[PDB]
Amino acid sequence: GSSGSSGEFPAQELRKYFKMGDHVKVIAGRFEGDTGLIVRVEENFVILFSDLTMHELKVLPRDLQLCSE
Repeated sequence: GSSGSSGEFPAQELRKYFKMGDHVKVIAGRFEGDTGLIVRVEENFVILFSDLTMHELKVLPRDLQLCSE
């Protein structure tokens, strides 16, 4: 295919559970006010890739919140 945003995703699974590929924001924690995408998830915390610092932020799912959901 050519350059674009919409991809062959015939499966639209909308789940609150922060999953990889989904965007999440930071409401609390040491990064309150930061947002990014989910690159890694763990039973303890969730690692999201920041778009500002271009790094990997480690925060708990209790201080994060999805954007699309």
